[PDB]
Amino acid sequence: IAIPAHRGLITDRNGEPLAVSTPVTTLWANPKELMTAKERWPQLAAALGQDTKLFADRIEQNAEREFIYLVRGLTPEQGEGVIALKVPGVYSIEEFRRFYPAGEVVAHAVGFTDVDDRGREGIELAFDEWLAGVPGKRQVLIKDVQVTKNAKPGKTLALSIDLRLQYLAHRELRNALLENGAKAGSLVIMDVKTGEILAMTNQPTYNPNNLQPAAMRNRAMIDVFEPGSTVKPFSMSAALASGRWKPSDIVDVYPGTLQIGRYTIRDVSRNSRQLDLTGILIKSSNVGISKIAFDIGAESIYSVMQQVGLGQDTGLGFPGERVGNLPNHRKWPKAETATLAYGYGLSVTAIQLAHAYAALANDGKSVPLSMTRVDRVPDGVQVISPEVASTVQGMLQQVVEAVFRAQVPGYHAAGKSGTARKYRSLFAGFAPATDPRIAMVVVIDEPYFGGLVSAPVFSKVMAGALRLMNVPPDN
Ligand SMILES: *C(=O)N1C[C@H](NOS(=O)(=O)O)CC[C@H]1C#N
Repeated sequence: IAIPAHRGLITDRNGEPLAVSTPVTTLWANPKELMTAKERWPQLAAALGQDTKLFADRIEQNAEREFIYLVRGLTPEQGEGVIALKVPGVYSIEEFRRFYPAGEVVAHAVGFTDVDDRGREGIELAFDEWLAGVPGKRQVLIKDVQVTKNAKPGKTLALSIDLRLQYLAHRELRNALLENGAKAGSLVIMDVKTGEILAMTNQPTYNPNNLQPAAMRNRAMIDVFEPGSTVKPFSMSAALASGRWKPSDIVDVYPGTLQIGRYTIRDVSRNSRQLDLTGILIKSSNVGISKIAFDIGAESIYSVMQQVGLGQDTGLGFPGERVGNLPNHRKWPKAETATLAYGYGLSVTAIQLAHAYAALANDGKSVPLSMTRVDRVPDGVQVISPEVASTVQGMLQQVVEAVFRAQVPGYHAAGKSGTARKYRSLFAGFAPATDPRIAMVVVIDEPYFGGLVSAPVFSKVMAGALRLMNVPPDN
């Protein structure tokens, strides 16, 4: 007989409990021994809150089986009372069941265990080996003999998640969705200096202690979408790295449309003729980014997008995490060149978009993603040259200071809105601009598109998050 071990505590990064192994009592029975005390069954079935006929039928229909479960996960008290009845053939196992003290606030990130206390979703699965420990062994007849192997308890795990920032993102996402009539969305917050995921919240959500498939989707890691205008900063990074474009260089986007063979690119804001590179992001001109893309070639844009991880495996090993797709056409005709440049030529997740913005914010160095508390930060990879990244940072700062609704009072912030397709309203950005600390992606699944919807969410979550992290105001 196996001796189940104590499963490791999961906490947030500051030690708040997120998943707790609490001792329970499980009752199993040997049917044939139970068959010799049938007069005891009704009171046993009563004590278990079980129907007498259902109970009696399960014993008899599993007659020659010598092992069946009567009930699992009783309180130590409830289990004590049953065992006190001294019913022949009724035996107890001291087990552990998981309880989730933060419930729906962090459901998808934490995940949960199965009936056997084995990780089945989220962190519980991803880190199951760390958390599980090793069962002990117990030899029996009927008579109990020896504990021939001890259970070794699982190990504690502190997530990267900051429950304070997680609750703020949860509250603000839920309010943004209700205000917009939206039914689904996600919000990711990442530490750009450490790679840590500080908050990862989805809607709808569920209480893991108490089901609908929409509620179980860890959307930040599995909802894949074309990121649209939110990847124009990486097209611009390619343009600045090509050697052919200064930030003050000009593109004529008049009249806000561009015909490529048969398709017509149409800008959302068509009151522009000459725009500099910052102006192309401020106006979010698909025409401007296309014309720049034609000049530098799609290879250089693909290459930046690949390097910052869009459409690439995040490496987290999180279960069910999706990768999206960044097609490598090798040579791109005009239409595919433009389409990649303004973000409809690829598919990404919110985690990926946030990681990509984190590398941009961290002066072009990508720090590896982590879902667990990072005490020793691994060396990052320089994926965009520091000069280009710092230049794109400044451009994105001007985008916010002018999408005025994204301004973060007390701080210089940077970011870019977009409309995703699969429509979703998006904002990706980071703050403070002078020494970036956190990056954020907001995804709102729309039933009044784009920047007008997602930017106030960014503003409010960033305002709260920077203050929760005691970031000194830089404005
Ligand atoms: C980006 O995703 N774009 C370009 C344009 N402006 O985007 S925004 O939502 O105003 O910031 C319109 C939507 C989408 C396209 N095409």
